[PDB]
Amino acid sequence: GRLIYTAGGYFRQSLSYLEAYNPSNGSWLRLADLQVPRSGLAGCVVGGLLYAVGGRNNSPDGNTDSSALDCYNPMTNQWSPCASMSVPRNRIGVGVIDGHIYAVGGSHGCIHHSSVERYEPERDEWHLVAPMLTRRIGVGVAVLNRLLYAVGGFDGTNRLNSAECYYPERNEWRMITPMNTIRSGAGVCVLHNCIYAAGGYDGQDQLNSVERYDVETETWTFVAPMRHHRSALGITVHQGKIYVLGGYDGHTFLDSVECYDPDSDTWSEVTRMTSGRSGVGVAVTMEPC
Ligand SMILES: Cc1cc2oc(C)nc2c(=O)o1
Repeated sequence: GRLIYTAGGYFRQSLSYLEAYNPSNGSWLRLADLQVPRSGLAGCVVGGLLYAVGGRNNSPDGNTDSSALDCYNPMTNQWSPCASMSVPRNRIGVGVIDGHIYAVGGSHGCIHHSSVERYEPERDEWHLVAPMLTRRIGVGVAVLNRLLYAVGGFDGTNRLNSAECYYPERNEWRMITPMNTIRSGAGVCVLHNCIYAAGGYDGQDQLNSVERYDVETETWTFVAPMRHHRSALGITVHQGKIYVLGGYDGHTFLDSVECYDPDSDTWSEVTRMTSGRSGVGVAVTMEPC
């Protein structure tokens, strides 16, 4: 569609914000709050509905990992509960294939999931599928050519440079070439024939580096670094450009939104979020009403 939606996030505590940015005019619009605050969630879109998946409510009243799937209809500006996942998944990644949502990895307390499940909107049902070969929280996920990729994250002990691919017709995961950089909480998306991994945390520092995996050549190549180091950034693609939203730079919860032009191999600032935050869910769909 036409707007970049950012849902939830973290600053001091987990947030309920839903706001939409319009690249055509620079404008932000505040929309209906999530029913439950959450950070470390993912967003995605199916049939012009926006979905918020997993996360955790870090609050003064306590900390609750989320198994929730919630449905936002832009035509009505209302959130509806959808069926919950088998398990809470904080710092989750999601991918959409053929109108179905895959929920990948994430944590529940000290449990670091390798498990994966798939939601079918027409049935309002989740079903488990084959688990990843590695436990991954803070995992990045993207879809290219109807294959699902899980990239980086943290396995409970080490931050990971590894990545793997799920072949739905085989219900099977296989390792791909590892990244050149260890990354937990990177932004992962697809542009053209490449899976991009932007930023994240290597166990030491927040990263500004960006690298991309060419599915044909099976190699990762660095492109230009972002203007800001960031972990727990939101990422999405809007009209052939990658947008990265917020995150944490080791000092500040960023309001910076940056945009990547792959033809010039340059990042630039495009706007600021209305407030700095990390761990947001991001997706693109039609403008409301
Ligand atoms: C994902 C992640 C973990 C983390 O732990 C610490 C101590 N800092 C960070 C960060 O920026 O990002």
